[PDB]
Amino acid sequence: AHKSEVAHRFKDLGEENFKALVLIAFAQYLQQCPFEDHVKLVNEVTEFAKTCVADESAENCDKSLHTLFGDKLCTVATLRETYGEMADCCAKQEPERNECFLQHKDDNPNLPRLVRPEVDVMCTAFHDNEETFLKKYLYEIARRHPYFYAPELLFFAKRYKAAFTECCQAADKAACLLPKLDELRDEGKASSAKQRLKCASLQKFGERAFKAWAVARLSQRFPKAEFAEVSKLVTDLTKVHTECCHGDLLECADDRADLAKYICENQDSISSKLKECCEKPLLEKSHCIAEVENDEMPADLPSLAADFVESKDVCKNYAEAKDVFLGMFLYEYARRHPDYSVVLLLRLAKTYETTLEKCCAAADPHECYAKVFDEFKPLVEEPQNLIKQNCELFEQLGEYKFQNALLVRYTKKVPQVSTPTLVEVSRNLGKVGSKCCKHPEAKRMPCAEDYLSVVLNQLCVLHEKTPVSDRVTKCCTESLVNRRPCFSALEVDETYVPKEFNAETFTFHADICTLSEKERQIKKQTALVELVKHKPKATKEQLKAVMDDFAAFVEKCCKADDKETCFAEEGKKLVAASQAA
Ligand SMILES: [Cl-]
Ligand SMILES: [Cl-]
Ligand SMILES: [Cl-]
Repeated sequence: AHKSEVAHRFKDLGEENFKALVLIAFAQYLQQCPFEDHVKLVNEVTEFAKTCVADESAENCDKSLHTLFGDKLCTVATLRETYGEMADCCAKQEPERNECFLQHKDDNPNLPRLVRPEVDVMCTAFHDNEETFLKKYLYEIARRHPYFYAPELLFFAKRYKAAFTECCQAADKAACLLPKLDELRDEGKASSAKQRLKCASLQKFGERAFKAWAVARLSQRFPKAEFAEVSKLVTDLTKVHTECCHGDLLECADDRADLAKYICENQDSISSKLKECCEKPLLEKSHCIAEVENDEMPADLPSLAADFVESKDVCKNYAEAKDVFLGMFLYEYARRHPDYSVVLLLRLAKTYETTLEKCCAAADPHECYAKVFDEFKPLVEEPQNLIKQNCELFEQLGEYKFQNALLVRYTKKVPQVSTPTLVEVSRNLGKVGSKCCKHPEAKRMPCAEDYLSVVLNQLCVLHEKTPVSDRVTKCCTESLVNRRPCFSALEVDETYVPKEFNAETFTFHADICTLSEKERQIKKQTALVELVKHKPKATKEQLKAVMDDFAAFVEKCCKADDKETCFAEEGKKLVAASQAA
């Protein structure tokens, strides 16, 4: 809060990140808008920002960033002919207009896959106009990921630039470049989903659900830190994410840079793992600190039982600083439990809270909450067995067939869900094994259950766009923290009237041969979903057999002289034969 907010953020961030961040904001709020229209909007805004830096009294410089940005966006968005319902946001004044633009962010926009050009062509284009090339990178990611954590997209952008800078001078450009880009492509996806969970927690469940999340995760990460210090960080981190999820991207990046700075100057009070992170340059520093490994737990920590169970002033302490007290409980339990998922720790906290709510009213409170910690046992236990058992299945199957097993499992749980959503969610669910099952049973739950949190939230938000399954709605609506157990407890749905057998749904074209491996698997996993919708009584054994028939038949037809008269003819052989069998 300054006399000219646009001047203050252009000074704090510098021209280059200001520019980049304004493009991301525009690309995120108006996803269907072409690249050159955005570029032009960003350049007017930038040229204007410059006049405020020079005279913060100049006309309009005291407007709010949403007033300035939203007006600029509306010069193109107000065209209902091409933007349809976005034009409604433009008929509104702030802060309603901002709210409208937030509501219209599209988790799955109707946007073509990226035909990646040739290495020499990308390299030439990078050398032709460096700035435009990198801007296009920012645009294509921001419009497809409208909740991508914006300061962190700057960090991706920097690594994307460095990949080209380095690899376009290699003797073997492709060998150098493609691995870097593939790696960037997949970390950006993981990052966006992870950020998507932060914005959903904030927007659907409120500042308090996010603060709980952050007290737990940060107490695990920095267990040496005092409660006042963890609270301080949680306050600052909640403001950063609130800003970013609210489209206040310049503020978010600016407050994030301050957080990193604060952390790096107070390592002594925070953690001993931070030394490397705190020597990195500005963008990398923040990324590094958000993923640093947990610190060692201080030695010889007393029991929680003394302060939270045995003490004869639990009700006193609870009934006087309710949220401070429970925040202390969760801090103390999370700092001692790096091996529990954040969601489990929050379920434990919630069970502790509701016991107090119940016992502090009771005749003898002290006697009523004496056993509260035993109530934690079955809650700890359910996520461990799940993880154990599904890892076994992963070790047995491999990533792809584990994706197939989860695909059948989730299709049977919630068969009304669109097929594209079921494939994308299940595939991602399968990636939990490769990510988490190589770890010892003690790093597995935080890794695996916190990842499932991220994937189920994707299903939640892709389904809320057009709801069709009451079970998904219920599990997504009922309580963030129990989301994973809720979906895991779904049995097969017996209301579900099987989908009528379709011909064209099970017929592969010849263009399928020229797709990537991943794209071709998706075609197969699409088909497996539609088979389960059509025959939901089919056995795990009957299904892993028609998957193999589709597999071998696509290989056969793709490796053939008449690829057209094969997929037509020797494909009909695959359909009515697996229809009967
Ligand atoms: Cl973060
Ligand atoms: Cl993927
Ligand atoms: Cl599950």
